[PDB]
Amino acid sequence: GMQKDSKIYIAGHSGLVGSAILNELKQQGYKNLVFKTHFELDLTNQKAVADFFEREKPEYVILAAAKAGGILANNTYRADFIYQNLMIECNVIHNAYLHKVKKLLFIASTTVYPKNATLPTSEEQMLSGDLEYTNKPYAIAKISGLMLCESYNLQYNTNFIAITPTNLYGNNDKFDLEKSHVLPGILRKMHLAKLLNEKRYEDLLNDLKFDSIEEAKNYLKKFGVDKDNVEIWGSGKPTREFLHSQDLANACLFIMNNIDFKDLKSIEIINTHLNIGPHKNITIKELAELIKNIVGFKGKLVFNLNRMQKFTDCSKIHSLGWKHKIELEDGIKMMYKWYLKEQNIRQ
Amino acid sequence: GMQKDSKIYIAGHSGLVGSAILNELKQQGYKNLVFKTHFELDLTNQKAVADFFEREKPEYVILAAAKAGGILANNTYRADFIYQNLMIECNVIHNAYLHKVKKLLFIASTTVYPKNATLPTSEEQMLSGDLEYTNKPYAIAKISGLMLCESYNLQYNTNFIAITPTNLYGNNDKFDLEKSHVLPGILRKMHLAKLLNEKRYEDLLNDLKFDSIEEAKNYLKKFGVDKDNVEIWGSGKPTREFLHSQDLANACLFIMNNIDFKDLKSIEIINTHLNIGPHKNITIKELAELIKNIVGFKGKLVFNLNRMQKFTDCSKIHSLGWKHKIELEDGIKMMYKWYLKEQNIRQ
Repeated sequence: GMQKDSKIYIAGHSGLVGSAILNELKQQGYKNLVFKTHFELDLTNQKAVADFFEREKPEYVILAAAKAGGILANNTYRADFIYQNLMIECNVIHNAYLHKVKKLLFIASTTVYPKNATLPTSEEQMLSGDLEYTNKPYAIAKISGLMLCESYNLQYNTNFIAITPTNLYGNNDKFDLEKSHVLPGILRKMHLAKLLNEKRYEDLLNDLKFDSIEEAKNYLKKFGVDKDNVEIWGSGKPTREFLHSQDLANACLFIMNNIDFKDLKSIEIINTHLNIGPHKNITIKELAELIKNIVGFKGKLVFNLNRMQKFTDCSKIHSLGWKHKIELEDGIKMMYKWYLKEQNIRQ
Repeated sequence: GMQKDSKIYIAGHSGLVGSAILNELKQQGYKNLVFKTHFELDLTNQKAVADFFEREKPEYVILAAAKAGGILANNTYRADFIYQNLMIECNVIHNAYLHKVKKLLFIASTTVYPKNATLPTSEEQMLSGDLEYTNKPYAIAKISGLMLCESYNLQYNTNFIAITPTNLYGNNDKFDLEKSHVLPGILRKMHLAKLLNEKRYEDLLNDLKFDSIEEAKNYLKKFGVDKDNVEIWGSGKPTREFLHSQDLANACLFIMNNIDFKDLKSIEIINTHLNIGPHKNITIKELAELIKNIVGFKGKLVFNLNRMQKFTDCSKIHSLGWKHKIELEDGIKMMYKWYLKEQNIRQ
């Protein structure tokens, strides 16, 4: 296991992942922590990474740094998304072998899996079919990162662990109704409909930063919200899944302390990465119901037939002694409570 | 097109591929050629590649350099085979964009295709299923190289062409009966059986570097050869395919001069690489017959039931105006004639 005084380099420490991880390292008593901003350490620069590892000699590495973005960025910056990730991956993973790092964790995602994979999707389904177009270059870079870890382990007996977490959520989500994910977007829509339904107009104005009630009402029509109704686009049959960032961070710690390459072999050794997730999925419609209940919205949900399936199999991490602890309803209450506190609105 | 005085950097110029290409560049009148040995330019070294491109400013790049080896090396050196190729690929492809290279060609292989792909295997079958274990890390590195080329083209309007040639053969094959491919191995076995069958013992001794006839005969039993018989292992039902290195080199030239990224697009742009091959496959048994006839062995072929399918679709390169010119029987006669000249044995 890692000692409390072990020197642990966390690369990509500022993202949602890196942050959650730094926090959990602090929670568990780890003091001897190193990390650098981009401004301070270009991880695509071979010489800079080698000079960092020379000067610092980290015992443990957690590689959460990636060039990542939304659907649009992935589809625009296709060269940057494959080249930078390939370079970050190769420089950090190679130098760690060279500098005799005791254990490395590489954080990828379920982006590595085929778009039409069968559910539930075990690690054994990697490469069994083609990838989604829009993130194809990032996804290949991540598959390469997996293969780097497994390759170094098989050739050089390193202990480089790769994980593929599912879709994440936290209290650090964005509730911008223009740019936000399905969960925080429905949560805020549902809250706004409650405010209209209960005629809590001070809260409504404050939430939206409007100063005319009538303009607030007009504006919420764009999102399918009025005082009796919240509109969800589609039938609500697509599934999603959610892993809370604190559960991801806990599983990172558990892996570093309790799961080594030897636990993940079985004579052709493949798919020695680990899915991390709740081993559970949910329909948009069910999700919308849960959020309706948590928010306490009393009006109607409408699924408008004018306009994907996901289930990551986490059996293997379960058989190695880790299960997520935050169930979806609890994670959504916690998010809503942070949200209300930041909007200065009461339940 | 490339001008005769255009500066053309050929990376990996000493391998079977690089060599064939340098030769064909000479044949077509290209004088202004640059290339470096490893000893002179470590292509995994980011700074060295950037300093090379700074000092030389090549107009055209042909990237044939790879860490490659046989079945054993691929399965031993798994980390070196993914890491070095990823690094060679990223450094050369990125620097070429940075240094405004006019056109780049990246040479991969049919290693990118699924092990159970349906025949004939078009470029559209890339990633439709899992890869062979033994070369999995090299193959992922090559898929990454494809995605690098296509990504730079889509994001930055570069003209980086990737090709996936099928299995190669030439006059530079090895006829070591211990380590050789199916084609040169059967050709030499068949020749040795002819020599025994026709009692051409001076030739037989000379071919094997033996000096006892009886020891020569004992030794050829290890390979399934006597004066009446040549043994082929298996039923002879597996298929192979063959592209002559000179045809590959010609197609490289044709691509550089006549096929640009815009010819290879059709709104989700994928699989803009090009298969290169004869658009033809052959069974081991048929191959053995052809070689028997060419050699003029008069005895029997025996397929010993004590102990794979391949067909690369080259429609797309055909529809762009290039077809291989060396049919298998001609390529095998040429190899045999070089072989006999190097062994100083007559037909």
